[PDB]
Amino acid sequence: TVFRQENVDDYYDTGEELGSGQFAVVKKCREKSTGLQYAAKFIKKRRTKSSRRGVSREDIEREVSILKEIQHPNVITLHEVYENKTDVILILELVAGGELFDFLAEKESLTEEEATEFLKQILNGVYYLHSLQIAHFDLKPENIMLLDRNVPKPRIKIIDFGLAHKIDFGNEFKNIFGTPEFVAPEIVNYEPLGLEADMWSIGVITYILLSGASPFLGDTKQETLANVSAVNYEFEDEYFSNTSALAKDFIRRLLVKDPKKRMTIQDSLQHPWIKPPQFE
Ligand SMILES: c1cnc(N2CCN(c3cc(-c4ccncc4)cnn3)CC2)nc1
Repeated sequence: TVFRQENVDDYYDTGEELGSGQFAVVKKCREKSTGLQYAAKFIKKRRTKSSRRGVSREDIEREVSILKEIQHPNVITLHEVYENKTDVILILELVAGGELFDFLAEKESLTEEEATEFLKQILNGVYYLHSLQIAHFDLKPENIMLLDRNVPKPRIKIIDFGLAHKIDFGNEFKNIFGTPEFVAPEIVNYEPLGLEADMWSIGVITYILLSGASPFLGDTKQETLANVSAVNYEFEDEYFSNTSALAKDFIRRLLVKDPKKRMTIQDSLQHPWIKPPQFE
């Protein structure tokens, strides 16, 4: 599949840089014909078939195909796609209130009510994705953006669909590996992956929201990965002594090694607490 090959600068003016991933740069932009503002994500293409730099065309096309499918309040959406010799340029919905990662660093830790207010929205977005058989595979606070960080109950959108895959057989078996602190044991062990890996990541995010601390983090990436595979985490009294047992129960039912025994997204919404790259 091919994308619009006119120069993106003929249609948009770019501004502030917002983020800078590995093979991607994100800049705020403005469409000339409407005045509306977006985030332009420039993804570097591979320069040869055998090249390690850049993103393969297969991987770019998959990300674009997934983004085109989605429309939900808690997920980023896609406005347009351009390309040239060096980059594919995704014109995405602008989410201007920064990352959940940076919001958390300012608060130290959240109350249970603040945590559930964020978590309910994350769960709603993942329920939508999993309903479409989309596994995100890279859920972490850096990939949760706030629409406006200066309101009592900030609204969020899930971003960064660069690892997302459609799971048409209940599992997939490709080269997929996200950030060590957040990956499930089946990722660490190179086993077939499905929608359950995202539920593990949600358990990690919940632990962090409540404590300010990362449950499996070691001093090196390999140590983190070993901790994940062994389910080597515990609720430290210093952080959790006054956290409700139901919050701990929710986390416990997500941080389960066997993916078949982990809570599904539907389970998580009925849980009583809720119910109303890898190498150094
Ligand atoms: C370490 C450090 N930062 C990160 N980020 C930074 C954020 N990133 C982004 C941001 C956007 C985006 C979309 C719409 N409006 C604003 C921004 C799109 N795509 N990627 C990726 C995750 N990850 C690890």
